[PDB]
Amino acid sequence: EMETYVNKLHEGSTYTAAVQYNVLEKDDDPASLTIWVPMFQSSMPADLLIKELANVNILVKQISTPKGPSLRVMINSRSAVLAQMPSKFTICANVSLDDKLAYDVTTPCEIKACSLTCLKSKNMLTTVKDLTMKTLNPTHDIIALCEFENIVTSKKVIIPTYLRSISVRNKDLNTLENITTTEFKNAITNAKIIPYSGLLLVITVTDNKGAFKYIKPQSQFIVDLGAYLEKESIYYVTTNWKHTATRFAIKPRE
Repeated sequence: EMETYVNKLHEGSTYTAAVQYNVLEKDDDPASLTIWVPMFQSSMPADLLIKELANVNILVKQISTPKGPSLRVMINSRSAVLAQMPSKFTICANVSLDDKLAYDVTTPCEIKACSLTCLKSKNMLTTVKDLTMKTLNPTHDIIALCEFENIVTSKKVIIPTYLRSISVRNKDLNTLENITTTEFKNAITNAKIIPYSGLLLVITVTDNKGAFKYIKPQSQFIVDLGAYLEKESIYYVTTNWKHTATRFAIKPRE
């Protein structure tokens, strides 16, 4: 038994699979950690692929690298389609680990939950890094304010995540309508936050005007929240933090 989650944010038969496992070390006093698999494309219907993703075996090994502690992940599978999926990769230990793991010892883990999110094909995904350097002398930073309610404690949590920097004409500041266009505002209001990279904000870019200038129309603009979750348990977060709204701020730089 295992919890499974399928989020279809795209209708294509072909999609980018964004997969995240919550796992428990097979031991007494077990380490708890979350693994996200490098994105890969598939054309197997999501509701079938999740069945295959649920039947893998995971091992991890904590290592030291120039960037700090890292987790080497190995995924065993008898499912033909998972030839499509990376089987060996590394992720940052600080985001992955809740807590409890020895170094350089390959460690089997029990899968508690598997989440599969279907995104657009990779050529239709835009990252924050993609937009860095598009404006050389920005005047403002655009921040998404991701609001959650912890359903156990009823407390509200806001994670402010950086989207991009932009230069705004003086004339445009008086209403901001040419920057925070109708398309932009709706896209933020309707943004989704899914279980990947800890959490991943996904904004559908419906236009390339204003705050969306230089982005490919109809792309999904994907943004990491994992850097803000290093001191949390990701499994606790994806189980207990309910995404209640997404707001934005267009902050002057200085």
